[PDB]
Amino acid sequence: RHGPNYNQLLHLLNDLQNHNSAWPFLVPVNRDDVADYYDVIKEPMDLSTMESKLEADQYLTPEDFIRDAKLVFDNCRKYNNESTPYAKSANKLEKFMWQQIKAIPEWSHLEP
Repeated sequence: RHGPNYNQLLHLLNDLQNHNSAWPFLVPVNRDDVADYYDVIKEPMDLSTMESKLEADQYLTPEDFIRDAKLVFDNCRKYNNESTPYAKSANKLEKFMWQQIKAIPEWSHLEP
């Protein structure tokens, strides 16, 4: 049923969700708690939404998956100031994501 990249993409998403820096990114921001978030961030993304999209076969290539992961990290660095804790968390999680990708032989063509 799923395409050839599904197992490694689920492995990567599992790695992301289990990383110690991932907590701020596990679920969508709640507008009831952060009133201006969806005025600032036009294309929101989070790891639970990525999980649902992966299940629905929206990621055919690692490139499709990485584009959504980049939204997670870039949105966080747009909303939060440089050098603040959440910007640092986004930097740490993105760096970890790329360490994991570089370890997958079939994904050697990919680069940040």
